[PDB]
Amino acid sequence: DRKAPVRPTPLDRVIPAPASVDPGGAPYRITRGTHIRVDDSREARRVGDYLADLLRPATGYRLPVTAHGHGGIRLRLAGGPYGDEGYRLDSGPAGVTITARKAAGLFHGVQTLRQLLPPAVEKDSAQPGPWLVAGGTIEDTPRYAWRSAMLDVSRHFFGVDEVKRYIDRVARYKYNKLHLHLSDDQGWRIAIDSWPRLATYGGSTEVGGGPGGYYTKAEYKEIVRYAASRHLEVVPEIDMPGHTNAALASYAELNCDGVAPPLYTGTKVGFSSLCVDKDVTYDFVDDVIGELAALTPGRYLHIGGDEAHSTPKADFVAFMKRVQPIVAKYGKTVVGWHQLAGAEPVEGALVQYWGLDRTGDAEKAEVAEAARNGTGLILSPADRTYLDMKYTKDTPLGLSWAGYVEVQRSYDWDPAGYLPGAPADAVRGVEAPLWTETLSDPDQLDYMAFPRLPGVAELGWSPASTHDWDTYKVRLAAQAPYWEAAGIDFYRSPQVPWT
Ligand SMILES: CC(=O)N[C@H]1NC[C@H](CO)[C@H](O)[C@@H]1O
Ligand SMILES: [Cl-]
Ligand SMILES: [Cl-]
Ligand SMILES: [Cl-]
Repeated sequence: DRKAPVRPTPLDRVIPAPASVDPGGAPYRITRGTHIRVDDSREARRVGDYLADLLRPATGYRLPVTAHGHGGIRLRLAGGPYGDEGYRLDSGPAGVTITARKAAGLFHGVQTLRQLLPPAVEKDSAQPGPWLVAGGTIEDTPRYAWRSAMLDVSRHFFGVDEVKRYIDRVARYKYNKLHLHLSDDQGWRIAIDSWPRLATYGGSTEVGGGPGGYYTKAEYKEIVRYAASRHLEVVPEIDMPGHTNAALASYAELNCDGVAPPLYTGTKVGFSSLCVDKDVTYDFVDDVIGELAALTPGRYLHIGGDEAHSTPKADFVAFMKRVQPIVAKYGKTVVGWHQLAGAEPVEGALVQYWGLDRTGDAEKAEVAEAARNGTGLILSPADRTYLDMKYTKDTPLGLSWAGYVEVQRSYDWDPAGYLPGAPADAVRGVEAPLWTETLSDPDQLDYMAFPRLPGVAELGWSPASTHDWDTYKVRLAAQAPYWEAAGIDFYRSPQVPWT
């Protein structure tokens, strides 16, 4: 009875692990006449409609969303110790009630509810159920405010619908930020009016050659809107001064020798660089950041800064000193890979650490020092949360430069005491980046993202006290029937006792 269990799954069997789980009493059972009661507000009805849409296919039930009556499933906004993202979920014969201070909290409560329901809930056709929800109370709040997932649409382009699909994959685990790597050596993916060739030429191909693609301003706005409806703040990234071949290939003038390099379709990194000693370089950067900021309602703008190996150290520092202010000029908070820690991060900046266990102490120290100086830290170790990294030497996709990363390694660590000497209060959260040098279709993205994706979400959300591999692997194993029913391919790691 893997697909439709006789009894409801345990109230605590969800990922991320909730801050507090108090099981008790009889469960709730959704029946054909169940109504979804919401507050008389746009934001409330929005979450209600979202929930109804998730349940209607598998249940076949009408599930009307109303602001009147005493519905079996109630979403209510009220005061409480749940912050901007927390919630309380009560379940019993009298119904299921999700209470929160804001819509994001109700939304997160819904993500928990879909895991309490049986795997059959993932089907597209009416199923017998039973639609049971374990009885008891869950009180849940997040540990970190920065819980993100990154998708690389530069190495291989993924259209709006494919990005929406990935957004739905991450929404399941309460991630709240979506980092989009919009430009790199193999492609420029956002239309810039002031420099039309970036998209038309720079986005004309991708890794492996052939058609590439890019988002028009309208398409980008739609991705941001969809992400927002899934409570994901979009953090766009235009990498500089390295990983800029797509731009360089589009405009000869940006190159130090005034010659446009060919479009790049390989899989190497570190060979490209904007010309730091040219004035046009800064006009270009200002134009791009300005246009991108205009399309970004979110608070952050990622300028990259990684692997600028063709940029002399002194030029890299000079470049970052000149460009960081441009982000603030357009009203945003700058974010950069941790290499920025070596180029005097501006006040309010955040750096994304992608180092490894083996990283030299001097490098770790530079980042820890930035943290001491007030720079926020986003942790995404390449040998921990890089979803493109192979599980073992036999993984058919992905890379291996950072060694192998099985499920336990990806999960078994504590963000608070990870980077030696770094103040715990400087850690803003975590991120799970999915690079696409080796991935060209949605199914391949799933195979590399799952089952490690839920684990990184837990590190960002759950209390340190709930962290434990032996018990976590059981909660992860329980996801198998849900993913199978949902058509989500995943690596069946031998470290996990799959249900
Ligand atoms: C910050 C960063 O990660 N830069 C590069 N490092 C290796 C990756 C592959 O695992 C991608 O090539 C990525 O663009
Ligand atoms: Cl999904
Ligand atoms: Cl090459
Ligand atoms: Cl390389």
